[PDB]
Amino acid sequence: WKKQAEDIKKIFEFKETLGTGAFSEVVLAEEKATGKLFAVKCIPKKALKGKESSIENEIAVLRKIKHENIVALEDIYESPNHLYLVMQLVSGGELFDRIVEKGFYTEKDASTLIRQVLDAVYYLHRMGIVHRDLKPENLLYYSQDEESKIMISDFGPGYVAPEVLAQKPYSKAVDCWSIGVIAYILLCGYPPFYDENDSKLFEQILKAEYEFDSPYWDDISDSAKDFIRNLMEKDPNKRYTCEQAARHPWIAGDTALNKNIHESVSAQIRKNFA
Ligand SMILES: Nc1nc2[nH]ccc2c2ccccc12
Repeated sequence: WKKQAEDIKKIFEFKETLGTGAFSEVVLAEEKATGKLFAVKCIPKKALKGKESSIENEIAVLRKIKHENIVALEDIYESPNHLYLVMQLVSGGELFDRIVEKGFYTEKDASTLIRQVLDAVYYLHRMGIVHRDLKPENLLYYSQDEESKIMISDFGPGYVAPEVLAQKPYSKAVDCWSIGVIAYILLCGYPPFYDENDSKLFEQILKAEYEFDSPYWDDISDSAKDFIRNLMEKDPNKRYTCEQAARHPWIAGDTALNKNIHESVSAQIRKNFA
């Protein structure tokens, strides 16, 4: 299942970096033999010592499975000192860019986005993967198309579950928390937790102290607010799972509203982000 290469540059031409890490980089790559473009995660095997066999095991499982809302693992190359995960390149744009660019945006749009995330994350959970890093930057649109699906582009402070911050043992529930936070931002354009002093901010998250403040939340449905409250629940045992969230009427039913909330959400995204 793994292809072997003396040197990865015999296969690909590496252009821009798409993403970095202490010991991992995702690069835009052209397959020299075909012209086709991919996102290639470059991993030093030295960074895997003590886990190489087990990581390779897991990658071998995931290579055979494509989820609609997760970038596909197209191929694995192994060179003498590196592993290369050849991934589907996504061209559709970043999540917030499209929302600010759209001229029309409703709760039903936000609900459609979260439903996709729930589906992807449920699958990852079944496979034994806790993402731990779900945030808007890891969500990319497949195409520039109007009807484009959203995709998780990559998997292994303000988005992290209280039980983590409290240095406590944690589970797949941490992802359901993050999804709640993303849904919060999708409905108002600002993060639910933020402060100057990290001591304030850490405590706000620990205590799950947030509000649906006016005027931003005034035209948002009770159903959406309830949805978010069930995911941004301090107690991971009471917190909705992905499966429970996907059954909530705001997702599964018809309670998501049809009101154009673009003007306020986009103004807040512009003002709250770089
Ligand atoms: N356009 C992109 N496609 C990608 N497919 C898999 C990862 C990834 C990626 C990672 C960082 C930045 C951009 C992209």
